[PDB]
Amino acid sequence: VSHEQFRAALQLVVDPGDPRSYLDNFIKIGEGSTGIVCIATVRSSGKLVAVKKMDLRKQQRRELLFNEVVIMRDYQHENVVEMYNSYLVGDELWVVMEFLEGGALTDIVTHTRMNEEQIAAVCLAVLQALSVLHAQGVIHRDIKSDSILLTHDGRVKLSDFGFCAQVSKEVPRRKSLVGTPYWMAPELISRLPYGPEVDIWSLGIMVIEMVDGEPPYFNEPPLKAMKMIRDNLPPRLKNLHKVSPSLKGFLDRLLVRDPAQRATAAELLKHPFLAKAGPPASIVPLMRQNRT
Repeated sequence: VSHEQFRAALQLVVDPGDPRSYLDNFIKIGEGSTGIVCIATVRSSGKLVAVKKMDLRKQQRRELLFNEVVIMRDYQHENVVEMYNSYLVGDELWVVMEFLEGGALTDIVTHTRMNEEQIAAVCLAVLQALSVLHAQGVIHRDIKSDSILLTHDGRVKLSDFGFCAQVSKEVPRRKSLVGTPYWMAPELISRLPYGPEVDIWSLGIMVIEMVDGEPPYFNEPPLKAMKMIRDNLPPRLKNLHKVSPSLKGFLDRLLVRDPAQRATAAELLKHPFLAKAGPPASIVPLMRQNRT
């Protein structure tokens, strides 16, 4: 209620036409938040682009599809996947965007071990994106290894803005239950109003992902993991013995239950731990095509 009505809304917002008129060879390479992602070949050049396809009928909250368009229009950044154009094809929204051929951090985190130079590099890049986005009222809301993307030469970009929302003077806090269970901030699961701090919490879980290979309570059912995140002290690393004190001190500024006491992305940009961050080249060996 109502599908055709909602197609009309997106039509006014999107670029006219159908990108199949310039793209060949759609190959599905995945599926995240809200739809599937394909590679396509630009017919004129042989260049590769990505196309996020999102079926209108398959969305829990169709209105959030507009967040895609809102970020395309207002928030360009080096560590944010650039989106180029959007179209309404049948009952799907297509967003032609930058192709991150290095894939998602999740493939790295599950298959190899990251050293701290590489963990810091990823953290630095994400925090660069975040502090700019946060400075402008934007909260990503689904930070985790799947939402972090890589170029072939190891550069790091935030993707997957389907769950994002804005804050400001008039609406300083959000109330929606959005994200992926295991990465969700305790205040967000608590249904208390929240702000950009939830993104910093989710980064903490991602640091855990980076050291342990998984987020905490990953074994548990989603709802049980959420309760445990809500009700207990911050979750610990399985491999605490393996981290430098520098890292532990950093991670302790992220996984703070009191959102007011939690570090902001701007504060964190100055934390000593990031001194260890290496060039995007340091991430390169981790990728599937390079590791053996």
